Amino acid sequence: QLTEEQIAEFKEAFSLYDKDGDGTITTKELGTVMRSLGLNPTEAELQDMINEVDADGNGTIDFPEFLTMMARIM
Ligand SMILES: [Ca+2]
Ligand SMILES: [Ca+2]
Repeated sequence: QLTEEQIAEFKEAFSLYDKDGDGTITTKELGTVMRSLGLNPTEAELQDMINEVDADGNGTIDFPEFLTMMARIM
């Protein structure tokens, strides 16, 4: 049962990571969110996190890939 409200909240969450609005999440953008949680990862640690959900091999996180991260934390 997929609603427009569901889609809107997912969009809101993606947008919190994708600050510059170009549709992909970079290590810089991931780092800003993790440091706000209280963590302090290195650049390489941030790339190992992307590598985990990077289903198309392009090095950064896109919308469907972000959706699988959300599915795992729920
Ligand atoms: Ca971006
Ligand atoms: Ca990707």
